[PDB]
Amino acid sequence: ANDSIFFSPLKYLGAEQQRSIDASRSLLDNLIPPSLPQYDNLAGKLARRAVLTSKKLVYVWTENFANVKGVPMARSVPLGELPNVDWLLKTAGVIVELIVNFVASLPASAAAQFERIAAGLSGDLEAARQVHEALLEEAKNDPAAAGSLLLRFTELQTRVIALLTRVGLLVDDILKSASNLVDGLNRFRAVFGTLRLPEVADSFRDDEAFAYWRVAGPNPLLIRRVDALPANFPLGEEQFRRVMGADDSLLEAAASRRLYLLDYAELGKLAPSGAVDKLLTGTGFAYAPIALFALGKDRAGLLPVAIQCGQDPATHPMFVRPAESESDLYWGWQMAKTVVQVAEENYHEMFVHLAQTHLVSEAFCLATQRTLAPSHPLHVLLAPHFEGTLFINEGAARILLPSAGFIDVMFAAPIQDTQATAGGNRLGFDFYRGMLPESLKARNVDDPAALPDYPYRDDGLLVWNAIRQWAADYVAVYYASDGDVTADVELAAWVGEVIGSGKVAGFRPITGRSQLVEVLTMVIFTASAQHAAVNFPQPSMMTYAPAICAMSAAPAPDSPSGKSEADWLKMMPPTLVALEKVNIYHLLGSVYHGRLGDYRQTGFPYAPVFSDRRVTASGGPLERFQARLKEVEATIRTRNQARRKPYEYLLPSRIPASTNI
Ligand SMILES: CCCCCC/C=C\CCCCCCCCCC(=O)OC[C@H](COP(=O)(O)OCCN)OC(=O)CCC/C=C/CCCCCCCC
Ligand SMILES: [Fe+2]
Repeated sequence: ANDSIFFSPLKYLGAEQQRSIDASRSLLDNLIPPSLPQYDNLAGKLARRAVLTSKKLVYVWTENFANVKGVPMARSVPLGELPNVDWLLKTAGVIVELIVNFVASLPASAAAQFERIAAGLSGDLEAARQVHEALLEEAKNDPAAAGSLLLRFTELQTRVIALLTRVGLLVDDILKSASNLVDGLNRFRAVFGTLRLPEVADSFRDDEAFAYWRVAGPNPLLIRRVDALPANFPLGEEQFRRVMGADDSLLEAAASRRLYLLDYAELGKLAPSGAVDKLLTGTGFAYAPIALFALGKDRAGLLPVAIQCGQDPATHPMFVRPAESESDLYWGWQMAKTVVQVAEENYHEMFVHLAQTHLVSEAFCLATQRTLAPSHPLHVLLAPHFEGTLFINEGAARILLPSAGFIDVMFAAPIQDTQATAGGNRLGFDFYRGMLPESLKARNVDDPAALPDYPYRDDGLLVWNAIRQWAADYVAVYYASDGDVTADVELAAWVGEVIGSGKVAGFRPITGRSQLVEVLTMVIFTASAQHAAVNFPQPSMMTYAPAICAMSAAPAPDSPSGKSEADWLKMMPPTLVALEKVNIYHLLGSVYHGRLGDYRQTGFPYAPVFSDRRVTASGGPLERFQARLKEVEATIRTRNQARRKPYEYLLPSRIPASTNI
């Protein structure tokens, strides 16, 4: 029953209007000069306490989010946290391109079901792009009336959101008929279509290339120096010398800091004990192997020495690097290296990428929005580093993590085991122990003289140190002493929410400036640099199934001797896994939205992030950071000229500011 006078506002307020209201209000609230709560006046203190109260209604913690139980998540994505037009157009462009490529590879009869819908999505996307360009053209022609254009930018966001919703329906329909739509490695090339194969497709079988994944691949975090081999990896002196030459020894290589180990023990349930039979993918296997790598005396390149396909040496024979002439050991070796790569996609995707970047930044985004006022300088600094993070994480949980989803198809373990393991790893990830300088130190991979070719370390420290100086300079503008740090009630509440609801292991009270600098560096590096280094290798290193796959269709090799090409081929996944792998990995590594150090809004009007003149001064803190980034960029390009293969993931021009893909 109605119509009541009190229902008068409700008649015309929609989500679109509310997005426009909020966007215009988000430029107005930026005019407020940033201040620490203790330095704000009474009026300022009251307003910020009222905003934070209303922020807690919108940004709500949950540990019961679908498909990610136990992981602190946002109950829902706020209106203002949906991706801006610029992110949506880029992402829709890649997805439409991929759908068009997939449908073109389908037999005409099977393609007939999707070709008309995909071409309509292509025309509509191009029309939406022409609207964005035309809006940008109007803004340049009349900058005074740019504020009045905001409404037409919101209408385009609604348009691209509706287009991506239609894209979502088409994907569902393609996947609903997935199994029915489905050298020996020809099926692995065929899934690409018009897309060119990555560099790995030609180099993967090479022993040096395989070892190089440990230092310049998507997972550069697990490799460690080994001083004495573990009791569960019984590689003997004679076996070592057979690979390393008659004049080398295990004891001297260990003392001369030349021995490096990959141990996948932490995979737990991501490495099932045996066969895992699934409806869509048949019988799947994944592993927790141990692998030994060594540097020669000259330390030229890292070489694979030995592989054990599991934790128990009693049930897992020792596979040793064979000679060009040892024909009878050739295939067993390719199978053992395939076991490491299977373990690698599981460890990289679920821990290094999913748990350690995405799911960590989820917690810091929520804590920032709930406890640091929009006028707080730490909020101003951190908010660009969380752009699109809540949205992309909700997508991982709802789109990638359900039963019969991409991860259920691509990763061997039962889907519940995958969710619980990825989740468990995130809860266990120590904030302080996970810092680049600390990770290098703990693993004894920090010394360039001991291990020269380690691109992630060298390029990573350049970015890490550039960020710490920026954070040190920024903190210094607002905190004149350690007293200002402890007297900050918002920062204190931010710490309390990170430890408590945030469940970030190792996080502790922030009692001073230096500590606040290290915390900020880790938060910013994790959201930007660390995410870029582990996400952007996905198209060039992970799209081709024979080079890496999170599931194998046959058990680990049972013997180093007597294996054949057919035995190794039996490990290759079914076509559906390869199909999903090429499409998801190209998508995830093709969207570069925002850039580290830019500090401008990534959506119209693209206004500066900082209004404080002390931050934005000529030669000031912000300019110095941007200039240091261009120096780091030039240093890396010089290093890549001398490297065996260019490592380009940590080039600052390729680092987005946030985790948004
Ligand atoms: C895999 C391990 C990664 C782990 C890391 C996870 C990190 C976070 C990444 C999260 C990524 C979230 C995934 C989405 C990223 C795109 C951004 C996005 O949010 O997409 C919006 C639309 C709308 O959504 P809606 O709810 O209406 O309907 C979803 C399905 N019921 O979703 C899609 O287009 C489906 C895209 C699925 C991928 C299709 C691939 C191309 C299709 C080509 C042809 C198909 C060939 C089979
Ligand atoms: Fe990512």
